[PDB]
Amino acid sequence: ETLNGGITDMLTELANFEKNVSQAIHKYNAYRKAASVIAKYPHKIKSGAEAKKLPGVGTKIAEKIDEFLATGKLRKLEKIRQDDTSSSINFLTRVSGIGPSAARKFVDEGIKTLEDLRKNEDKLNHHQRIGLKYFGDFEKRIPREEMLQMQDIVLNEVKKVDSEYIATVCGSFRRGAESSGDMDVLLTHPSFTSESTKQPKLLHQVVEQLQKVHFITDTLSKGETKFMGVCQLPSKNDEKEYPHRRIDIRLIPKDQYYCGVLYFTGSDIFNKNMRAHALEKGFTINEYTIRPLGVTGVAGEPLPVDSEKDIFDYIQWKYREPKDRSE
DNA sequence: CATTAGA
DNA sequence: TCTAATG
Ligand SMILES: [K+]
Ligand SMILES: [K+]
Repeated sequence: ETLNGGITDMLTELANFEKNVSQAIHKYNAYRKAASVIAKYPHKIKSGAEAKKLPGVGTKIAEKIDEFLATGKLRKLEKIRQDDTSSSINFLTRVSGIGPSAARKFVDEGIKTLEDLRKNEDKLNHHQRIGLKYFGDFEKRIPREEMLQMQDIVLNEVKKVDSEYIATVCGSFRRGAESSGDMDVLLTHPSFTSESTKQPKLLHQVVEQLQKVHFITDTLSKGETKFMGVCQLPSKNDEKEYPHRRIDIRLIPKDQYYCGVLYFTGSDIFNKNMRAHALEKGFTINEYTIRPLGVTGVAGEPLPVDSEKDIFDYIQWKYREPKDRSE
């Protein structure tokens, strides 16, 4: 957590690089298990050699550990950090809709900057255009105070359209968080669950609503179960318009809401942890259900859930307000 | 780890 | 169809 710190950081620096700038999925995957394993290790690595005894720790990496231990740096890292191409790649990547694969390509064509991409809007797809369009706004955090204004609007139309809907804004928003990165609305309806052959409209009606009143302003991608957009709070009585915000709405079979909600509410740890416990408690939990364990090794058979409680009850735990689902 | 775009 | 990009 801090004793193996630099080593793990150096290493991830390294991994991240192969994966992006290079297409070394392997080396990339290499640096990762290593950083992983050096990370668990309970002692101060004092040398490659010592490290080296670890699993995943080969000669390539150990060598790296010595240099880093030896001097407070590493050339390779110094070199990559300098590297205009790689730099270029790292940056393009901040554009929404630009993964590495596109970053490389663009670079190749020589589009290394924001300005570049503008001049070349034509080489970009809708998602990418939008992302470009909102590069600043997308990068900016969402203050809760705003999160409260968006949530408010959202539940309102949802309800106007059909009173049968159930919506929930998940994420750190749900867990307290002073600000968030984007809004995640989990949607469902009684008339749609596991079997009941869809109702693509169910997603549609809603988006259409939000659009109709100018809450939604663009669509990144819209499918029958997952819509991915951009929204904006009504710019007041002037002098202050709101930043463009990413939103995602997703339909869910009512018979799997709460686990979904559960899950998506996080946190990553509270989850893993509550999850590990259902194992003892004789269960299995995942983004959609909760099944009882069967001695033979594994088992099936989804228990029925009507609320975040049911899941709790089942693993015979203390109901945890989202607020403190921190871990 | 599953859903969407796009070519 | 595959492959990229999100989350
Ligand atoms: K080893
Ligand atoms: K990106």
